[PDB]
Amino acid sequence: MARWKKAFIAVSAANRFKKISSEEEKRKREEEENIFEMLRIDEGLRLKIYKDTEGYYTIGIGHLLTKSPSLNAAKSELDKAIGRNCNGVITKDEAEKLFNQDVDAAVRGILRNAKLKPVYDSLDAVRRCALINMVFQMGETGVAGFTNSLRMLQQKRWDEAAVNLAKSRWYNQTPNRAKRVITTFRTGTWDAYKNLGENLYFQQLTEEQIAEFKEAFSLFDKDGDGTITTKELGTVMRSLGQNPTEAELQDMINEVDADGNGTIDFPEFLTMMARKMKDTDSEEEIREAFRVFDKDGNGYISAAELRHVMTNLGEKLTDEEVDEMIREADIDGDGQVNYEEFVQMMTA
Ligand SMILES: [Ca+2]
Ligand SMILES: [Ca+2]
Ligand SMILES: [Ca+2]
Ligand SMILES: [Ca+2]
Ligand SMILES: [Ca+2]
Ligand SMILES: [Cl-]
Ligand SMILES: [Cl-]
Repeated sequence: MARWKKAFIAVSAANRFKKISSEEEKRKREEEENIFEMLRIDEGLRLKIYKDTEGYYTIGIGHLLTKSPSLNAAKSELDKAIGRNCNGVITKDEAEKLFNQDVDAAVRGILRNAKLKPVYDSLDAVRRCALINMVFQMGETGVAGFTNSLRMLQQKRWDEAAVNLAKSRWYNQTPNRAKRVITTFRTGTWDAYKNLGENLYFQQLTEEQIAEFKEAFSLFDKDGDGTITTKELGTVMRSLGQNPTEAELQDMINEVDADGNGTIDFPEFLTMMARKMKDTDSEEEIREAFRVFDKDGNGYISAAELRHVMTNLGEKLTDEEVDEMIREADIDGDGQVNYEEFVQMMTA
């Protein structure tokens, strides 16, 4: 009995980890798309290896491959970054992944730089893109030299920062881009990029129930240290056919990690399982879980489909114990578990 419910809870918990962060991930995807369109306007998106202004081999949205004057060296760095034999050509989606990686690295570099981190932190989401844009162009050290303008940006003196930014060699050497970047700092809007791009862009519980939740928790907490880490959550999500990024996994953890200590303990897991979910019925969660068990969607959980879920979850069971679980849930005797039989098993 416990075996069905422990698996059901774990499967439902996986679904809740995802659902609870889904609005934050929509926001982050939209922000990433915005800065992608921004830098694509300013640096282009090239699918073939090319030479930048300094003569270095680059690809995608200004992704520097090597400073060696060797095309072979460039192709080898490209193949390593992408994970396939590209012969100097990539796809749009590959360039987007490269770009997302360069954005994350730019942010990491910004936050390691004592001159840049306070300004960046103080900026709103659109203005942070302007600062990242400058880092793409000239590097952290170059941007950190803008000492007076950075202070004005930190202090929200938008019009004066804009005046001062325009008095730089940066602006003289590349004024069309600097104008757009400066407008972005000054207004906190995408006005300098919208019209380019034809305006398509930039828009209380029983002892037995507790025991079952603990059992489900242990399928995540595989080392038994009493906590679920980002890495333990990723291991479960992947065995169930998801492929979240590290950042998504970190957001799922953070949203449930009420005491802020970086991992999810059993009390935070219970709280998560008690939460009111947005637009989802209770039948919605049983239906959702049933579809995980019924891999081929024919409306019947077979012994081999159950076998897989149990293996994917790490609920270690013999083939005979899995057959026993089907028989226990089987009411009509066809040797499979249909939806109503599933409902019955979970509601008891
Ligand atoms: Ca300055
Ligand atoms: Ca653990
Ligand atoms: Ca915690
Ligand atoms: Ca099936
Ligand atoms: Ca049946
Ligand atoms: Cl701001
Ligand atoms: Cl001043």
